[PDB]
Amino acid sequence: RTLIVTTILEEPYVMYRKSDKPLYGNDRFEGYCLDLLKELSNILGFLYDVKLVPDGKYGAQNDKGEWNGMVKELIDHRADLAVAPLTITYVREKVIDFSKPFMTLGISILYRKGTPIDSADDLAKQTKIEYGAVRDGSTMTFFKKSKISTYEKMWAFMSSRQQSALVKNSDEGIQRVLTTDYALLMESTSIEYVTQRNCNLTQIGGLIDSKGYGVGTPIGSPYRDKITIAILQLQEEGKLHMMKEKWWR
Amino acid sequence: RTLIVTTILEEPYVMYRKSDKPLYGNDRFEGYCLDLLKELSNILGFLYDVKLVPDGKYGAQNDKGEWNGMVKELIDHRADLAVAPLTITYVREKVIDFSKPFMTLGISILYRKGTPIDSADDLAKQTKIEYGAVRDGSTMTFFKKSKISTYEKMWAFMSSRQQSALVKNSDEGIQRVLTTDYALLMESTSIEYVTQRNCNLTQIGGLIDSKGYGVGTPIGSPYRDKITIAILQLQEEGKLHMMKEKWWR
Ligand SMILES: O=C(Nn1c(=O)c(=O)[nH]c2cc(C(F)(F)F)c(-n3ccnc3)cc21)c1ccccc1
Ligand SMILES: O=C(Nn1c(=O)c(=O)[nH]c2cc(C(F)(F)F)c(-n3ccnc3)cc21)c1ccccc1
Ligand SMILES: [Cl-]
Ligand SMILES: [Cl-]
Ligand SMILES: [Cl-]
Ligand SMILES: [Cl-]
Repeated sequence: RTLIVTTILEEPYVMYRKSDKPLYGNDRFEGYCLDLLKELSNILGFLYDVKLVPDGKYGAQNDKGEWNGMVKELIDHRADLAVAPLTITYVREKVIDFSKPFMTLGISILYRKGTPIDSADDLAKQTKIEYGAVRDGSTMTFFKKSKISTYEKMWAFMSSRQQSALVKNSDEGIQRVLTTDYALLMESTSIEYVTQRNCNLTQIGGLIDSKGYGVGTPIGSPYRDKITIAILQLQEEGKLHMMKEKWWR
Repeated sequence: RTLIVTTILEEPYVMYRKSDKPLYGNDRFEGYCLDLLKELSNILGFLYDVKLVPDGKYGAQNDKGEWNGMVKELIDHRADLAVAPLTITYVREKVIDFSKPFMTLGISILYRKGTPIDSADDLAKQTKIEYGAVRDGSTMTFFKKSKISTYEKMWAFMSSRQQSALVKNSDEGIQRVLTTDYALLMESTSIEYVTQRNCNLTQIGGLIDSKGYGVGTPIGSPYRDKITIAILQLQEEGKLHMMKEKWWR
């Protein structure tokens, strides 16, 4: 009766709820994805038990093609739904089902307000403002693997000089953006979380490498179609915009 | 054997191929969506016959809930696939199947280069630069129906003064952007088509009202899952970026 929902700690999607005493059950967690799960549970009518993915991974394959993370939990039917910022990808779609994306995003540019900079075309042709991405992240992985000429060029730059233009994590990247003449390339959702808290920062340009976060289910699940419908229903009603503004403002 | 593909004339997705003699068959058409259909046909292995939607409509319901356009062709099994910029929506998803989006887009701002303007927040609080959208378009329909406070405010403005801030079509809107102090709100894809041909113009800010174009199929079609996989395959390989750059540059 009670569906098992696998998820992953990820701000502001899933966070431990702050409390003065140890909490139990789903009340331990809060965030955008917990609110989304509550709406889904009230549209389709189901009880749910949230369980963090034991290895804290989204889901990738090792050298032998063995899966891990939330994808493996669905593949092995240890979870009925994955309600998380789980990216819809070619390799994953072949082993699990995805709903239509509840959130769409891409690579954009975090930078200061009031600067001539205005696009990815402009950053690629100057060498004064140091620009890069989080080392070993999805954004960096995109630029490194890209066959698109212009993105190969931006990768050559940010990976030059011992890769000094890169940063270890988003936080260190953020602090580098505020403290020095540095422009960060990362997810538009993450940037939007930054611009709301650092009013001296903005988003420059549009999106590269579009993608979406969807709810994952085991292949053959009856909930895939149901959840897709509910997500689009919520989107049409503006409720997803409400949820996002709540946890990002 | 030969699948029937319903589509719709829409630049640069589907266009009549220019010729000095009358053309026949699929060679009459060209564009992004024809190239996408050719890739799909070579990944999944099928023959196709392109047929323009007889009423030239994407697909909406009349007062009695009766469907038209490409959706009706799929509902009535007069077409096997709809390969077109067909928007994934709640009402449509209930009567047809959609693949994962082959292109994602939203509302953005077309405007001049080198201006203090930098976001939808900035346009909403000034009354000097006249800004609006194409009358009776999806962008206008979004602002008019929105319950989000800030978008209600921008709608009140652009629909004030006998709605003078609005334009009849995109072309007239474009020419208004080049000739006067005017900022246009419309689809990010359409704006991207503009910035490539009017180098004195740029895209301001991010996306509002995210959505995606998907391939439509009749409910219960075996091609939905196949096409989703193929689209993601093409996306991962960078080929969709190649196709878009071809027809937009
Ligand atoms: O784990 C990887 N990526 N990844 C997924 O695969 C996924 O499904 N959802 C993800 C959601 C988020 C976010 F938090 F933004 F919601 C972030 N992320 C974390 C910090 N900046 C962004 C990363 C995701 C990964 C790591 C290294 C190289 C390639 C991929
Ligand atoms: O027909 C309507 N919308 N609409 C769809 O419903 C659809 O599925 N695909 C669409 C694709 C395009 C584009 F060309 F951009 F690819 C455009 N469009 C045309 C000009 N500017 C944008 C409009 C689409 C419509 C008309 C009035 C009010 C509400 C909706
Ligand atoms: Cl295991
Ligand atoms: Cl990712
Ligand atoms: Cl009919
Ligand atoms: Cl639309």
